[PDB]
Amino acid sequence: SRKVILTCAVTGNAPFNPKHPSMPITPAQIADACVEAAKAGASVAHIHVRDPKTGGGSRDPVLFKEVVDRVRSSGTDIVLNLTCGLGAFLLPDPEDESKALPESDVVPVAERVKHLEDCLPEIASLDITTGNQVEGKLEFVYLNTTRTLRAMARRFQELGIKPELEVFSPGDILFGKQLIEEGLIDGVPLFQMVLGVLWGAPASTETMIYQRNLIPANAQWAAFGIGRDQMPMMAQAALLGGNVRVGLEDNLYLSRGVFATNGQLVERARTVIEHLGMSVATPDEARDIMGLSR
Amino acid sequence: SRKVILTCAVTGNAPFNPKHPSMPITPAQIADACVEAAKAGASVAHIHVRDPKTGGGSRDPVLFKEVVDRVRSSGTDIVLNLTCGLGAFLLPDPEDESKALPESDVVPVAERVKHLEDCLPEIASLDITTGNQVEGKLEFVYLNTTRTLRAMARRFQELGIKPELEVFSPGDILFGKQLIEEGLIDGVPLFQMVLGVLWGAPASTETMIYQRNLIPANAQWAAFGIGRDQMPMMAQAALLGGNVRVGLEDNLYLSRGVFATNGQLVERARTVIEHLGMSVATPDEARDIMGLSR
Amino acid sequence: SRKVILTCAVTGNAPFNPKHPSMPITPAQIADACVEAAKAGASVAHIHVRDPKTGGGSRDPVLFKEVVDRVRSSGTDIVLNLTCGLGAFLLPDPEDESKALPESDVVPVAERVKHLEDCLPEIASLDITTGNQVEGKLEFVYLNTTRTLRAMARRFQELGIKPELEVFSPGDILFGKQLIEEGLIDGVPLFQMVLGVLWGAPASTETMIYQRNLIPANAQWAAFGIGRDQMPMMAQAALLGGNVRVGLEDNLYLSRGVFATNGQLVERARTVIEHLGMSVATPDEARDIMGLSR
Amino acid sequence: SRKVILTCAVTGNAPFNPKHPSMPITPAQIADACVEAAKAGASVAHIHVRDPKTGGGSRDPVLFKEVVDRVRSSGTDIVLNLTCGLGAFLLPDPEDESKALPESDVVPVAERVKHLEDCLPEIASLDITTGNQVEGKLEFVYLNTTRTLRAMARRFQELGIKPELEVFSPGDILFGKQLIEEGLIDGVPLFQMVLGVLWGAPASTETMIYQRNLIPANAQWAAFGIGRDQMPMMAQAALLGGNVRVGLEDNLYLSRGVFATNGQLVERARTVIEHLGMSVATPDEARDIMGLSR
Ligand code: NI
Ligand code: NI
Ligand code: NI
Ligand code: NI
Repeated sequence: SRKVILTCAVTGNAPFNPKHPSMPITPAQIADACVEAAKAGASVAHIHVRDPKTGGGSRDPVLFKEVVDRVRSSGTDIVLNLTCGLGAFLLPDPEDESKALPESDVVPVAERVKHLEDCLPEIASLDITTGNQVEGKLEFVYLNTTRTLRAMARRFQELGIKPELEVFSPGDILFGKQLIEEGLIDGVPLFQMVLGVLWGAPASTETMIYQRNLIPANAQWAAFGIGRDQMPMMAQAALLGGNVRVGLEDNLYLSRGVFATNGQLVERARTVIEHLGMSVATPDEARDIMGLSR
Repeated sequence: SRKVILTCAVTGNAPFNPKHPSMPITPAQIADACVEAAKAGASVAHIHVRDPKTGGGSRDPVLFKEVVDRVRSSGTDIVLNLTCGLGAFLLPDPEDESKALPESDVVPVAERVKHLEDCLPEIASLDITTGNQVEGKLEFVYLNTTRTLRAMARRFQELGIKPELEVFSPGDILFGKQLIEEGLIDGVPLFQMVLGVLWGAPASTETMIYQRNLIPANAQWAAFGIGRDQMPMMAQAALLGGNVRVGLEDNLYLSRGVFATNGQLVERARTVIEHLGMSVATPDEARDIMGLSR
Repeated sequence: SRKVILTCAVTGNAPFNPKHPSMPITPAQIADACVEAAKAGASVAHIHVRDPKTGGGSRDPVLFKEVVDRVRSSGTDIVLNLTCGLGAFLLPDPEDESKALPESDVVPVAERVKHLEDCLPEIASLDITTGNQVEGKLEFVYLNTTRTLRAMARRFQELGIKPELEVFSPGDILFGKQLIEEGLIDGVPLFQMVLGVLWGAPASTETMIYQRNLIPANAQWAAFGIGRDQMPMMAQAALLGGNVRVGLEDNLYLSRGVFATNGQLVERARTVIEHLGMSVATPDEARDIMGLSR
Repeated sequence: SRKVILTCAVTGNAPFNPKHPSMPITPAQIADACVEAAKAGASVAHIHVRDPKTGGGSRDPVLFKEVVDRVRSSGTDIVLNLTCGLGAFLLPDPEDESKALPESDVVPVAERVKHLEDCLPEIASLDITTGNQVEGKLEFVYLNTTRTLRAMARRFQELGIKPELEVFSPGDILFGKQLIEEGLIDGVPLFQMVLGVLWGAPASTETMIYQRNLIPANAQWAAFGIGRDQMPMMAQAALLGGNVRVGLEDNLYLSRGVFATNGQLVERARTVIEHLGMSVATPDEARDIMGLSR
């Protein structure tokens, strides 16, 4: 019985759908969601913050600090994974694509890592890719130069934070391996396949097997899907020796037309994993697997 | 005996290595190389132009026109495939990555397609990707927004030119399929996998099989590799029902320490294809396969 | 939400382990187990009979008839799948392997199909293979000549019984396809991969994907595993578009050191399928999928 | 540049087609064919003998001895691989399949290995399978019990002969691995996939990749095909890190309607291997790769 690491991505930064009656928006709600996920058996909480007003995207370090302070004082333990995918948002000017439209948010390393400096989570997410992306109807470019990624990786090492290397393609996996080569990735490397995001690798078993075989043998890997692909990709990862992820960041629905809580999503995934003869890693078990000190 | 389409990529725009004693630099040399490839059995010639002085990169429409005029008046027929990968070259300013360094060459659609308007080749190459790339020691970003790609595709349709959709990932293949969906790709779609370029999909059999299975059934596909992977990837594509590509654009060497001509590379590939029980499409046969009018 | 056909293999003919306190031995117990499986949501019951005394192997048509009569009069409906793997049991004489030891049970078609004639189930299992096999510590040869298989297939057609073509290798799948070619397989063909039996194809995702791709597009397929592989292979089949099988024939344990009932195994599989966004076919739904008349 | 081991299977025991004007029939012709293959660059010769009259199947040890004596005294070196697939030929009596028809040739270990005792080749072929087989229009059963295979393996060890473990399925590969487990396979294990024989694994890239991944990492492996699949499977094996096989045993034709010599087949394969950037192992190089003493 392998112990499967389960991460709950509690809110994300995709647009708030106010028909969802319990979407975590405020830092208190987001912390509450981490605790709820923990109590349902989650190993790790993946955390974004939202504009506490509008439910819109935010990268305010003050908000991150409040979330971490709340979870840490909750009386419930869970490994914290803070998003660091922020500040890579490029909108080329159609009149001259050499130029970034003002709504772009492409910011330097020092600013990108400010929240990490303040909060010191065990893990932070790093999207090790540049590419054409889509969020809903919104088309943009994710701009993470290998130069910037190298600098980020180095900062994480310095801060004692383990990156979760988020990959959208085999090419991305190769670059992750290059980071490792270059001495920029400490201990047990962590890779996660983002599946079914446009214009990245699709959510299929074939994709998962192919990409898995490119990942270093000494690394831990995970894979996840979005919406209706969330549960299938979770089971498929478990079956292939990977770790897993669920949460409202990736899927709002328990079933067709029925909104989920984070806890419910965790409970469902846990049930599947157990029924398949495995179990879900406690936070401390996950730390041990990942070589994180207790 | 399937007829395999063989494209010879005669020069490219990678830096000129002057130890190579017959590198095609001038339009006359480049045309001569197309003819040499044709005579050796190539179906298609993939053409770049170089600064006739320096052997450096160029996208001068005047040079393209001279090459096409020369090949067309040579007395030898071959399908022409002009590069249109040009003008997507982004070098983010390290001091502010929202800004493009002056050495960047990111130009509008109308300028990108000028040479195509003048030369009217049967085929032109379109790199349907945005990503972190490497050429030698040089790291940069290829910036081809889906917006720009849609506009390009439309221009090709208008001009009666078939795009060769160059893909570096499964995600890229998905976007190609989206173009088809959107009515932006006429007739028989053409896909080609670029393998072993950093930070794209690697040159492996597994990569080729996986990506092939994402390509539409009604499409023609090719795959190629670079350097020592050129001949292996050619054979592997032939074996899997794909078309093939060789040439000095991709590999300078016939063998270890021995420089090749384009003709020699074509001859080698042709020999392999024939020995495997297949044959190399004549230009007219390739036109028929691709649904190009004669 | 695909409707997944779930077959419960209620007892089998592997040696009775009397530590299992509810193993179905008598025809009444075996019928009871079919009904229990149905009530838990099973689409189909796969039935063997046992020597009602000893719990040993049997192919007594009288026992088969009692089971079918009981299930059919139970007030609960389920599609019946009777084993017809019987009478192919060869034990070569070590002193002269051209000769069959007396303990062998290799019998003619007419005798093999007697129970089918009497019971007229909708489905019967046909092991379309000859090979070296292992049951526990017992090594033997399964002897099903293509000649015999052709004759069997023909008898099933005549009797209006759909064969479930049990396959242990890709070669076996090819022969199934040959049967179809030869007009010996009516309507929707049914294939099932037996995984992890020695010396057949192993229980891996890779095996399942590879073999699946050899199965005709118009066919229904299933895959199952033994013991600790039962639940993983069930989930993996569901994920890949196949149908599934559980039951005490294949696995005695709910968990480590804890014996299962057939109902419990069905319930577990059903829960997984539902959690993955699918559902389990009712008997009538399964009939419709398989093109069996109601 | 990997050194690829190339075996030439010079005649086999498939029915003599007398339209082939140079088919090796007599021991002198068969030896001559081994020498011809060697001179063209073959590493190994795979040898059967034929009834010197009729060109029909034979396992006469006297004939084997003459062939080996001739090759060894030829002045040309090549590794010898004698068939030991003989004596496993079962034709079940249709009137009672428990009984072997008189035309069957199922013989004991001691007789099966007589030629090996006399000739002491470096290698001998062992078909580690029982199954339904087809040769032309002839359907039969290959009967090699795991008991017999274990005894054979042991005899080879005693005689200092390396078995080439011939596999038709993944199940067969598993049993090969069991032999290794049991201490019945010395040094470097040798596996070869027989592809496209009915009713075994087909000649596809997918088959080769799948089966390759089941083979132990420390083992040498080969794969071959029949007829029109001979050259494709050779190239595909070379590309995947396997060794290769050609010869008149497997294919009579150089091209459509044109008969080949063994030398021509070797020359063609060698040319392909070299063009792909590899080379063909000399006999001594092949010995070194296989851990055979010189
Ligand atoms: Ni996130
Ligand atoms: Ni180019
Ligand atoms: Ni059964
Ligand atoms: Ni042979």
